[PDB]
Amino acid sequence: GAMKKKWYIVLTMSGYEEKVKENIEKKVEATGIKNLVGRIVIPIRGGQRRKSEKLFPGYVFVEMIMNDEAYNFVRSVPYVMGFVSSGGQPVPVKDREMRPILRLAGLEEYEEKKKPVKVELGFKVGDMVKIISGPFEDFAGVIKEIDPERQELKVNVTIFGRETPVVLHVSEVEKIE
Repeated sequence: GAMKKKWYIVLTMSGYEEKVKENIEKKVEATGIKNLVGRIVIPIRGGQRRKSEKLFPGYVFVEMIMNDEAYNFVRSVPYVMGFVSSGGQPVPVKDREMRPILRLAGLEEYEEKKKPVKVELGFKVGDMVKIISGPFEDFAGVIKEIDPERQELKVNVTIFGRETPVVLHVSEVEKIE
């Protein structure tokens, strides 16, 4: 419903995301349409300690009110290739799926981190590892690479129907078995 605002994924060209975000800010300024567009988020932003460098290339997260004037205004966005969707307009993202984007996007700050325990043994590449610490806490992933000497394990998380490797601390994830 237009009254309620949801978050959709805007399609773009890797490298033009920052431009798309700014284009939207002014696109609504010259049109004074600050009611169709709301807050824009980007999976690229990461913790200051480490930058994911664009978690999803060409993929951007934006919240806006659905409507005929909103679709025609967003679709007309410069540098925008369209929006991810099954039929027409794009579909809203499940809040549970944004949890990791809002937390990393700085949209939500929570604690839940009093379980500083390092996990080791039964750890191997390809093995299945579950996340339990960080912005993706509670996320299941597969061990893609193990970096010894530092206790770090690269895991591939399945987000947006796509697989993507994430850098985390071995003590921040669990290898189930």
